[PDB]
This record gives sequence, structure tokens and C-alpha cells, in this order.
Amino acid sequence: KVKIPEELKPWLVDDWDLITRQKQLFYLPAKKNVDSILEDYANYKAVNEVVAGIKEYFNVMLGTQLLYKFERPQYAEILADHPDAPMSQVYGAPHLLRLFVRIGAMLAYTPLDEKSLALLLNYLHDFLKYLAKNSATLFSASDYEVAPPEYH
Amino acid sequence: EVKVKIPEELKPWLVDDWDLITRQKQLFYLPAKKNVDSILEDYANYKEYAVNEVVAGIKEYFNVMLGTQLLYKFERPQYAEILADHPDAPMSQVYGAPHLLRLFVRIGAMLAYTPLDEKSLALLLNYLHDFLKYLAKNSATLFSASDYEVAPPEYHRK
Repeated sequence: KVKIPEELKPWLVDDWDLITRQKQLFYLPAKKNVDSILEDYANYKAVNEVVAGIKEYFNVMLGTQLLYKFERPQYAEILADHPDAPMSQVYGAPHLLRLFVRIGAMLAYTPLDEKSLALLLNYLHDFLKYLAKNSATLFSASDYEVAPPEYH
Repeated sequence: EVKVKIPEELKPWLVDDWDLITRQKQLFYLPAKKNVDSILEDYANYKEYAVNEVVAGIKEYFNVMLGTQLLYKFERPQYAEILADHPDAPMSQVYGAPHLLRLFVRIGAMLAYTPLDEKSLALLLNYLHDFLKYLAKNSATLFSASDYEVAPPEYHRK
């Protein structure tokens, strides 16, 4: 399985709290989108294959599996404008994190080639360890804003 | 994109499905009498470790791809409504065969990104084609225009 770093669990709750309880939304478009984040993990240092896979799944799974019910309308709006715009360019770090908790199953045929699964698993965990190390800069309530009384 | 060959038998239905929706403006009756979960189970009962991995995988991709990849524009409001009503139900529990089939014309792009080596990839594709053979074999039952109805007056204006 994909173990989430302990250091990142509290953020997972704060993320859920900001959206779900405080009725706030992550600032869209993102100032530090998924693309940017993946590009930095890459340069830091195949990785290319890893970064592409993460992006593709994110682009498919956001909108379908990574949004809380309170964020749907906000999502409908970004699409309302550009229905073909990439999601990995609009959203940021918190949503990228959500992917890893909703990917443990979305990594589906891999269990077949146990040797590859291990490898891939190794890279996902390392990337996760990367996010964990940089939590300070990546996950912050500063990137969230209260939703307009209209949004409701 | 990884090449997933669609059984010739099923190609005409693919056009009919597209027509029913985008031309005739009909909708697949949604609480599906025979859902993706049901179908996947029938296949499994029909036929292993690989079989169980393939079925579970198909379901995961369906639930992850429906909504953003498998719907024609005219079906989006129906989907949004389904989502508002049942936020806890996986799409494989709501949708049926026609949509399950659409998954196979789009799944190849996703496979393009996978750590499965050559042999393992080959094995996956052989099983995906085996599943398709199963749908084709049961086409008269699984794919029917009779499961579609003209969308209500209220629907078009959405």
C-alpha cells in the first residue's frame, strides 16, 4: 500500500477542515500548481515516467475523485470557462496530496508484476517523503480563502 | 496510447450509443437495472489471481474515468444530478454496460502510463480483450437502445 507520512496526516485533517467545516476554497488558479511541484521534484532528482504518471492520473481523477462536495461548484466554474484546460495546471499541493490517499487502489494492474509494484511504490513513497519534507512551503491555510456568500 | 482492440461486433453499437445520446437526445435510464458491478461479477463467475486483479482494476478505472472521460456533453447534467443525490455511491454502482464499454476505447491512454513490464502488459491486454470478448458474447443482453429514453423537456435547458 501507499503509506502516508505521519507528518502529513494533520494537514490532511486541516485540508478537510478548511473546505468542509470552514466553507473555504483553495485559491484557484493555483500559485504553485501540480505541474510546478512535479517539475521541482524532477529537477531535484525514470523520474520522467514517474512525474508523467502522477500528472495523468491527477488530471483524470481530479473532478472525479479528489474533490469534496463543497468544491464541486468551484470546479464547475474553472471548467465553465475552459473545459479542456489541464487540472494539473489549475490546482495545487493539497489536491496533489489527496491523490495519494485515493491512489492506493487506482494503481490497479500493477499487483500483477510484483517486481514493478515495488519499484513504483518506492518512487511514490519517496515523492511523498519529498512533500513531507517541504510541508512548510507546500501546505498552508494561506492558500485558502473563505467562500463568497454567493458561492453558497 | 496502448492499443485496446474493440471487437468488430461491438463497433456498430458504439455508433448507436453515440447517436442515441448526441443526436436523438436520449439518456441511458440511470439507476441501471444491470450495473457495472453486476456485470463484472458475472464475468468473474464465468472466468484466478489475474481474473480478480483484472476485474478490480476495471472497476477502479471505471470509477475514476466516468464523469471526466466517458460522458458525452449532453449527459453531463444527468451525471451532476446523480452525483448530488448519491455522493457515496461509486459510479460502477450507478452506470451500466454502454458506459462500461466506452471505458475500453479510452483506457489505453491511461495504460500508456504504467510500470508493468512487457510481459505483464501483454498479460493485462490479453485479459482486457478477454473481458471484451465476454461483452460481445452477451451483446444482445448488455447493449440495447431499449435502455435509453428521450430526456425530459426540463433536461435540454441545462
